[PDB]
Amino acid sequence: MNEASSKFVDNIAIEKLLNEKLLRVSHRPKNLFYDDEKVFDDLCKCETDMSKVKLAENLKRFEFPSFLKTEEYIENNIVYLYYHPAKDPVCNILLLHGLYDDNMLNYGFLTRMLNELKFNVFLMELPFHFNRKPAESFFSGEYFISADLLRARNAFIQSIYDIEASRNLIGNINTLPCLLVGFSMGGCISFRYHMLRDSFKGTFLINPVTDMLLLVWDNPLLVKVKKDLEDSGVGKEQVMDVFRIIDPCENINTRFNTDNIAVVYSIYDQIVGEEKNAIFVEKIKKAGLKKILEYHAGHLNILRVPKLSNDIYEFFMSCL
Repeated sequence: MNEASSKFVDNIAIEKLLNEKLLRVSHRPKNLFYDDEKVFDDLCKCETDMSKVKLAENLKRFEFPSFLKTEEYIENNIVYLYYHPAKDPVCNILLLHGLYDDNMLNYGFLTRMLNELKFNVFLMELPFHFNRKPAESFFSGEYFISADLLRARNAFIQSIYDIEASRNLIGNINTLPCLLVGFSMGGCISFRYHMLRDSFKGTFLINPVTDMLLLVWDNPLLVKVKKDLEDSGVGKEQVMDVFRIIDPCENINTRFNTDNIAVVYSIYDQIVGEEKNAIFVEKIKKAGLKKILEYHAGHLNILRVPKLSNDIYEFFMSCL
């Protein structure tokens, strides 16, 4: 892709998101009490109850209970999972989208191309997004990252339990192997799930978010979330702390498989930027990841890039 073109896509999407959405709402931090001690000890144990699954159809959608209820936000306690089956499939992909996404159709080029390479694609809705959005929320994803930091922290945690649920579900549909694929924030989430659980053949991150500690302080989409917090007397250190347990790099010294995880980043990426990527890259090398691919794209336009499907296929087929 072209440089200036890629930069333009990213920048007008930032501006639209800020102006139509993120600058029009406001949120309070509330109770910053949390215990990190046992946060994923359940995770291996959880099992999707097949009696409580539903399948809704023109286009196919599994619905099932999220293992983590949020009683306040009733619409979010169901996970939705869009089934895009391949003809003669070799593998399942579980595909997670980015933050504040509100348009499933942006993933169709990828979904299709992967479907041609003989992948089933399951696309999971992230907590507080799409049909998981609470009716009082102004837009898809608002409640996921807002100055309600405990809610943000719990939404990230929930996503991880939802991957598990989705995985367990998928295991009952067929016995094919599974890949976890995460775009942007879905990438950061998938990274964390990978460290916690060896339930996928491998994991492929696509222009992931690189650091949840600093995300709110530096990411330009989050400029008013930071302000909300600064006016509430919440400082940098508190924010970093609340996200420590959910951040991949912060926990990167744990015991996990570093051979079956591939990462793509994009050199024109305006959302993440080149500095955060260079830091992310250095830290993931120091931990022993190898499959790292530079793309000549920005953050969003990469979803329309043909090569992406092919690298995911190479990765499925590679030495792990």
